[PDB]
Amino acid sequence: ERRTFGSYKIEEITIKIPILDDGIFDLINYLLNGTHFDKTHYFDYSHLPTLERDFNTASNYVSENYSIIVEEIDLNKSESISLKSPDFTVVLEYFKKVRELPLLPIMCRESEDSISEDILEGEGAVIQVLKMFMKGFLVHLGENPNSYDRQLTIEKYRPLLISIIGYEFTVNHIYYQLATFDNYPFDLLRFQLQSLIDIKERIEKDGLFKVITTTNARGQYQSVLLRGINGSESYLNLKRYRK
Amino acid sequence: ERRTFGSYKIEEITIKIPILDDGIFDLINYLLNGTHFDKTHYFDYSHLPTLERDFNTASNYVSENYSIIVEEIDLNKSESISLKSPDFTVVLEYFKKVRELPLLPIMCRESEDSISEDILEGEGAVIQVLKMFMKGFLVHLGENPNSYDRQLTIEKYRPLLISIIGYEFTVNHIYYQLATFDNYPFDLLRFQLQSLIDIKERIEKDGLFKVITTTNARGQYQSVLLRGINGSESYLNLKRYRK
Repeated sequence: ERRTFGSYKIEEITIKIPILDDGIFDLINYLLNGTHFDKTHYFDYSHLPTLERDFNTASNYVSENYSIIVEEIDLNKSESISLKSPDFTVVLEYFKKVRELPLLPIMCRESEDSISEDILEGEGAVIQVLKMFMKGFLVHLGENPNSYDRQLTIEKYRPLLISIIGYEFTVNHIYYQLATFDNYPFDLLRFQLQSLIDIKERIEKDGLFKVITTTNARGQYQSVLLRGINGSESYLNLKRYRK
Repeated sequence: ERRTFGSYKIEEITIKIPILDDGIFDLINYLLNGTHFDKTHYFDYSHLPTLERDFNTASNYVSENYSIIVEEIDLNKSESISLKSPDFTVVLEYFKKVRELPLLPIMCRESEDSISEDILEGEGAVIQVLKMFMKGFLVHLGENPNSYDRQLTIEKYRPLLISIIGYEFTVNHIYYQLATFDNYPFDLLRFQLQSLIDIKERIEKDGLFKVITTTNARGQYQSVLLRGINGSESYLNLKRYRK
C-alpha cells in the first residue's frame, strides 16, 4: 500500500482505460488530520531531505486551522475534497446523517509585519510540502514510463502548482510552465523534463492573477484567471479529488 | 471560403465545443482529382515558394495512379477518405447505389535504380506538397491564437508527418517530434514552436519503424509501430477524414 511522496498510480478499469490516482486527496486528508510523517503511507527520501521536518510543521498549521472549522462540528454529521485556487482553499462538503479553508491565502494580506510566526512559519512549511510533493511527482514520472502515459495530464496537480508559484511571488520556470499548461501530456513532460533548465517582465508587471468580479442581487461571484508563461489568461476552476 | 495552404479552422458546434477542420480531406481530394493549383480553395504564398510548381507535379502523379483504380470503376457506383501509414495509403470506400492507394511506399522498394523518373519525380513533389502543408499549418498556428487551442491536438496530421520523416529517411527534428507526439496541444506547440531549433544514432541504428506481423488461416495482419524521439514504440493506426 505504501508509496513514495508525490508518486501517482495509473489505474486500469476495463469498460482497460487509464485513471490517474494522483494521491492529492491523501496529502490534504493527512495534513487536516494533522498526522506526523512517521506514521503515513509515505522509503529512502534522499532526494527530498527535511521531509519529516516540513511535513509535521505543515501538518500542525493545517490541523490547528481545521479544529476552528471542527469547533462547530456535529456528532451525528464526507471524504470527497475539492480545491479552489489561488488561496489553496480546501473545500469540505458535510452530510447530515459545506465549509472552506484557505491554507495559503495569496489574494488578501495587506498586513506584512502583522502576519505572526504562528501563521507565517506553518505556511512556509505548507509551500515546502507542496513543492516537495511536486518534486516527488516529477521524480516518479521521469523514473517510470508507461504506455498509458500519453493519455494523462498535469490537470489535477494545478492547485498545488498555482499556490507554489503564487506564494513564492506574493511573499520557478518549471513550476510556472506546468501551472500554465494543465493540458501537459505525461509522455511529453517526461521527454521535456530535463530540457526545462533556465522572471518575465510583462507577466510580473501585471502579476500572475486577474480577478473578474460580477454582482446580481443574491449574486456576487469572483473568477480568478492566471496570466500564463505564453500570455494566455486561463480560468482557474475548482478541482475535486476522491478516495 | 478560400483559405491559405495548410490553414485549419476551429468549429463551434453547440451541444459551443471545438471541432478541428484540419483540411487534410481537401488536399487528398484535389490531388486524386488532379486539380491544378490555379483553380483551388488555396493568397500571398511568399512563405511557400514553388507551391504551384510542386502542387501540380504532385497532382499529376496522384491522379495518374488513381485512374488505374478508376479504370475498373462503375457508372452506378464515397467522399470519406481514410489514411494508412507509413506508405501514405489513401483508403477509398465505394458504395453500390473498398480500394487502397500507397502514394509514398516507404516500406517496400528494393529497386533503387529501378524506380523510374515518371514515379520518383512525382513522389519528390508529393513529399514537397506534404512538407509545405505542414509548414503552412505551423505558420497559421503561430499566427493566430485561440481560447479553444488548448483543447486541440496534432493527432490528425500524423500520416502526413510520418510520410514526411519516412520518405526523407528511406530515400527534420521538428517534424519528428510532432510525428512522435500526436497528443501535442495546439497552445503548447505554439509556445514551443520557435524553441524547436537544432540524427539520433540509436533510433536510426534500428530505423523509424517496427512491423509486427501475425497469421490465423484467413488472418494475415501487419501492424506498424513508430520508434519515437523519446523511444516509445507507438502504434500507427488508420486516420479517417470527412467533408
